[PDB]
Amino acid sequence: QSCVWYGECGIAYGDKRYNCEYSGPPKPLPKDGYDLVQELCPGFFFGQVSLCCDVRQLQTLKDNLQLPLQFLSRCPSCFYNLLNLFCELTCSPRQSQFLQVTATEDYVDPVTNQTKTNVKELQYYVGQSFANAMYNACRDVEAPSSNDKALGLLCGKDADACQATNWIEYMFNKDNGQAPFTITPVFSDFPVHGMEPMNNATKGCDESVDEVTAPCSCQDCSIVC
Ligand SMILES: *[C@@H]1O[C@H](CO)[C@@H](O[C@@H]2O[C@H](CO)[C@@H](O)[C@H](O)[C@H]2NC(C)=O)[C@H](O)[C@H]1NC(C)=O
Ligand SMILES: *[C@@H]1O[C@H](CO)[C@@H](O)[C@H](O)[C@H]1NC(C)=O
Repeated sequence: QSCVWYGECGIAYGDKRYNCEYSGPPKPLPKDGYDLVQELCPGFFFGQVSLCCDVRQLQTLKDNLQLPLQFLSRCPSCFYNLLNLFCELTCSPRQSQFLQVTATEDYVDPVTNQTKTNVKELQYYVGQSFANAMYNACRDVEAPSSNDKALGLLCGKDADACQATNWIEYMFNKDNGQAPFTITPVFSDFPVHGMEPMNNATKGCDESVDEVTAPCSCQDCSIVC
């Protein structure tokens, strides 16, 4: 297994950071991060918890997920696939199979003056079926106390223009003021020049995420009506 990054490096803009380039194997997560990994990415919470992310990155992921939560929290299945998209990107011990760094710049440690490397941009190979299922689970979610679709607030365009691939492209575009750096998505259910797209299992809005979480309401999910 191999990583493309590990830990945070320099400022991109505002309070947002690039991650540090790293091409070695994943590393067992410190125990002080177990609460975060359980909350955000429980699928990775087993064995040595060897990941391509550190505690800082998990904390940042939690902070960065606030706005999707703002609009999608009422449909746990919809939010769950979105979390997994970000969990795989952030932490997967097999990152190198589906991420390709495309731009870097040097990072200088202000005290030690040792040089590290900011990952400025990368390409993310995302399963076509994954992306379609993620959209499918979220497409009927209403903005809370409204009759408009939640995706019209997370897609950089009205819901009638929002589609699976342009939703993911928008969320990953730093021009949105939220994403710390741009990720360029490539959608395929098939390998591409040796890259194996991320095609994790997904949950529909008519399914329970787990034993303690119900399916989404009829209001947010036309299947259950
Ligand atoms: C993406 O899918 C993989 C494959 O199903 C998940 O990795 C498994 O996670 C389960 C649950 O903890 C473990 O029992 C397995 O041992 C894992 N399998 C392998 C081959 O790694 C992974 O959890 C999913 N990612 C996320 C973010 O949930
Ligand atoms: C998702 O796809 C299913 C068919 O697999 C369909 O019944 C449903 O209309 C779609 N939308 C939602 C919100 O689940």
